[PDB]
Amino acid sequence: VTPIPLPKIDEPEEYNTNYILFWNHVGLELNRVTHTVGGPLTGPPLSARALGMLHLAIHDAYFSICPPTDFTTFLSPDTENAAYRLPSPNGANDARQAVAGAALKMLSSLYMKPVEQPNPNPGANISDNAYAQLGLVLDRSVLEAPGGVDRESASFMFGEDVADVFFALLNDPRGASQEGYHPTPGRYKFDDEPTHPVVLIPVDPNNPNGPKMPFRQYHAPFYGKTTKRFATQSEHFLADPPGLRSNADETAEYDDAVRVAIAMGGAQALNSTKRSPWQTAQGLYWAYDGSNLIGTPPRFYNQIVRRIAVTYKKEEDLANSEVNNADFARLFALVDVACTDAGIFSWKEKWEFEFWRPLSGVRDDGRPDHGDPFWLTLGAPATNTNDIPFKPPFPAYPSGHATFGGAVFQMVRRYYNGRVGTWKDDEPDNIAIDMMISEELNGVNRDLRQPYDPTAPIEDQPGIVRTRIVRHFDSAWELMFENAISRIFLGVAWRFDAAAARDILIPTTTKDVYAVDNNGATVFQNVEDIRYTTRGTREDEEGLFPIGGVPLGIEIADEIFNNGLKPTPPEIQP
Ligand code: VO4
Repeated sequence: VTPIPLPKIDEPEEYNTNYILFWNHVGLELNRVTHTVGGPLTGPPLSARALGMLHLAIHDAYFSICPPTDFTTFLSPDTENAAYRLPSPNGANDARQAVAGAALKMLSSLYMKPVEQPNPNPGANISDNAYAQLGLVLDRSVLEAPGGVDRESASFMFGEDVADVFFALLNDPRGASQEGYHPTPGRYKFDDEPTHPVVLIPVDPNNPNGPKMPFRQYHAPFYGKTTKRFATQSEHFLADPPGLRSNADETAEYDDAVRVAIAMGGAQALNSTKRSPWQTAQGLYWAYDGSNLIGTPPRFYNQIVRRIAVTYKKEEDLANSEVNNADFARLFALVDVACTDAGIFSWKEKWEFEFWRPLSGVRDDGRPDHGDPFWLTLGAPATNTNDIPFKPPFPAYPSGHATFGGAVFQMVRRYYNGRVGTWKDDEPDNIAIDMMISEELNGVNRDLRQPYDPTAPIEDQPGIVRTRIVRHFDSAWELMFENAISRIFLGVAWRFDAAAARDILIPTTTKDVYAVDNNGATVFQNVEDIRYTTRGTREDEEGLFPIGGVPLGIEIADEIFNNGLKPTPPEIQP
């Protein structure tokens, strides 16, 4: 089959001389390729789960052979419960081959055709071409692996065993099932996107030019409540969103939220849009909304973490350093597990409340002086395609991006505290990075004038090229903040989907109403002053709970970290 020409990644090629980074890279390649061909594990929550599984297998394969001192493996060889019993090396002492076996096994089990019956129903929707393209990636990775891959080594085979255990334990074949789900229309209720109410999909994935059929997609409505958590030691909840349940009386907040939504997230040319060109850039920068050759958010977070990892490594040698190998193996397991669980809980809460997206909220508001029945958002960028901006096929509260970011960056903060600088775990850090480029704005990717051609490199395809923007950030606190507000700029998130409006916006004399500048644009607090303290109530539970994605993510990362990356007790699994 003709291999898809993938655009070059903006990252020093030296990174991939390290085998932990290399295998992470392979996972990221599969992420973007599966989103280009429509293969398995697409979408935000499941793509995160795949990386968590990959790094958990790598983590245990490496630390079994090269025992850690300050912590232990995720699973142990002395577990009485077979499902949680980690294989023993028994002579295997080649960590490089152990990691290779684990990585190759896990990725193969995850992305290759589920010949073992699972092909029916679950996988019965992915074309053979999709599997073919994914296989190419895996195949050449074996050939590109630093130091080579010796499939005959005992160490390699051991790694495979490790992967088998994690796969059988954590894989959720029916994770993205939507069978039986249907929206419950009403005020504040999620329903089909007015801009993309239905889509025509081919009856046969293997014949994309043959007959189509109307399809209404709902992204993983049961995943969050039914799936097996990775390392969380409890269930996490958020305050009821403004307008619902115990907070149904929070009308001033909601009304002002509608106001901020129109001004900050509308289409570029609308007269009501007050968002600045720089804010528009911040919005697209963090997108990674499952586009061709780009993938989902977890991919970008890992790209950023890769830079942080190399920028703050203890030893200069990327290739031959056990200090670096252990550091990277540990960091990525923590980060990707935090990301996986953040995906589980953001999705659990998303479908729990089924809060509508700003587009529907503004349009269907119903009040002549509040809504705009013809409003349009900047929307999720339809990169490397000729389709128009959409909005993620799932509820708004909390923001998936915000939760993912909260988890990933709080983990990075907990991990590097006292090493890169010193800070209170709930206050701004100094983990700066520069030369950070998003593939949404890299001077290569673009908005095509015609349908994407997978046999030609993106550069040879007519379209409007995305401006290349090279960024520098002063801290993971900033990354966390900007990743969250980018969704407000795209018009896909309400302000409270990110965090409590009181913690991120500039207040006025009127309660629940926030400051705007001379030209109407919403004013945000300085990153250094932001503290996620404001909590709210839940109708179904006593106590105060976090508001928005960022606080939820922070909470998840702290818990996992504080427990040293320990499996979720099976007793508390769904
Ligand atoms: O994925 V989002 O909920 O941030 O649109």
